[PDB]
Amino acid sequence: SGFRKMAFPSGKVEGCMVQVTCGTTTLNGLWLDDTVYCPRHVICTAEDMLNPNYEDLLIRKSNHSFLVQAGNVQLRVIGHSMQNCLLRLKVDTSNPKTPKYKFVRIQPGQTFSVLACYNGSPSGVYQCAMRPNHTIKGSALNGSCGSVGFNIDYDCVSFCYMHHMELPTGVHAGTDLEGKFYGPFVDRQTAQAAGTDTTITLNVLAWLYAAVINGDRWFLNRFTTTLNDFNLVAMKYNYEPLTQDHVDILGPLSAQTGIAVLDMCAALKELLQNGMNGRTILGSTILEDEFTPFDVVRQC
Amino acid sequence: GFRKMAFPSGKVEGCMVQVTCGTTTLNGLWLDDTVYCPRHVICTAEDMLNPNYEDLLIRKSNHSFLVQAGNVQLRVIGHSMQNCLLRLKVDTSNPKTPKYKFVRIQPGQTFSVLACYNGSPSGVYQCAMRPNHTIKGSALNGSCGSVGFNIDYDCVSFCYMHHMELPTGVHAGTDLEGKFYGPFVDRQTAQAAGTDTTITLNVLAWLYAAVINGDRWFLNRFTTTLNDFNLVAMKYNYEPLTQDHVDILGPLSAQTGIAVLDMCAALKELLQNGMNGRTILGSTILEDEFTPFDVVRQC
Repeated sequence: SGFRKMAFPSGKVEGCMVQVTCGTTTLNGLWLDDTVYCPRHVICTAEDMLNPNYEDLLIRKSNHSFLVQAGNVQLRVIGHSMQNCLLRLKVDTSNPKTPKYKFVRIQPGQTFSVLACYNGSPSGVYQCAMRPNHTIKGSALNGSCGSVGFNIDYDCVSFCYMHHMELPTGVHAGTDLEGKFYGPFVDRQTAQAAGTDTTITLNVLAWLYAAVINGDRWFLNRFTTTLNDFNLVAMKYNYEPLTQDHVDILGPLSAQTGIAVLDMCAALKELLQNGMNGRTILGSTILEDEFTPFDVVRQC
Repeated sequence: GFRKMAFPSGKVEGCMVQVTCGTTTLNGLWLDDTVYCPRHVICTAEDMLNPNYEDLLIRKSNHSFLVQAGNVQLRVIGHSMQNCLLRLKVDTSNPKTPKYKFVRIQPGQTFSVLACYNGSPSGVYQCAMRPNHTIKGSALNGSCGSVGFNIDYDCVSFCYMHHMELPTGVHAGTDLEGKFYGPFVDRQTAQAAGTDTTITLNVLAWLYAAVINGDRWFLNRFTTTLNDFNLVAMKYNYEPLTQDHVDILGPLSAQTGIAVLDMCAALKELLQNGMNGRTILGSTILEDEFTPFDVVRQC
């Protein structure tokens, strides 16, 4: 493609990955300073996940009930507390590879990088968006419990995600770095359904501007639509409503190109009605919605 | 699986430097005491029309190149030229040098690229070497000197460095030896590129990936020959499937329980009739940037 969906360089996070073992269960952990962050469902067995009373089970454990390991180096755990759906493990050694960090809660439609980690060891990095239905798309390895989502601003890593659950159909449900879930999910193996997932209009529009800056112009027209007219057609083709709050955000990209939001909205309208019809936008034959206006400006 | 993910770039990030010569500044690969970069930095905008690298380099001293790692600027104490690359010896061995190898990959194979803007690592993505020996992208999707690599345990296998942006929007590069992929040359001119076919081998691997993940609505009871398949493939711009290709998918074929040639008859139908608006692994369009090796790695 002419526009690559780029993850952040995973270096500053690679050095923060460990494995957390409790009984037979083993998953990834985030080692920052003298604390290891991991999903709380680690203390549960395959049987315990059916209906887990965590406080009831966690009390049956002690510091030594936890195998934390950074590569070959073994970490002595000297305390444990529970914060929502996270396990907070206090360790005897502080992490010398700790980057300048922050904990954030991203909005649906916002993007980040996920470092998929296989039993403490990192395996790969990809870029994604928090879908409107509060889920992350994925597979067997895409989200291995404890694998984290992050943005890197200059030298500051802002952790926003942690994989916790895999839904029925390769859909991943997780938590922020406070243990608070994203959307209406819970950490227990029962029947969980995803909501009506929609296409993030704001990001698609940004991508069309990204398109324009790279010379691609064939989709642009003379017609000019109203905001209300657009939302009608948007909802028809399963697109997220465009709010007035959204058009303010496209301002910078609009200025950059001299193409008003609504005029670009009359272009998207025709693209929804008619499609590419043999043609391409930035190498793609489909309309990408995983590029936030921030990502575009940053990468252009 | 679903996501086209790249290898973690931590080991590679610490190998990136910038190299300034004259008015140009690009990305460079710092391994041990050497630095590798596109030899064309020494050229001006005009020089690139008909460059003479021998003549241009001869009146360049060691001072002409300015190499800095993050902030700490390296002193360049020697400059040779290997093919289309610049080999600048610096006064220091990279303290962050990983176990590494140089390799030259076949067209249709995959690797991670670390895009960089003047030494600073920007982003990371996964891509495949197109059959016409190119890589698609924008301006920042691989600013020159950016490196392509794979990771096998302790070792980093470097395979690509960006050199040229072509008219069409595609990119040409070399192996970390200095030899271009395809019929491309490091001078600013028109460049006849080969037809960009669809990687049959990769589409098939990706269809096996779907089966493994419980996505099998595109299977049929129909059959085909390798010969009958390619006449449909050639028509829809898919490059011919070879016996060699059929052998590589053997392991996947066992595992999945579906024979290679049947999976071709499964593909044959999807190429002819479209997808009816359905999804294979959440995708509406067939993917071809996943090798058989990639599929097995991510399961």
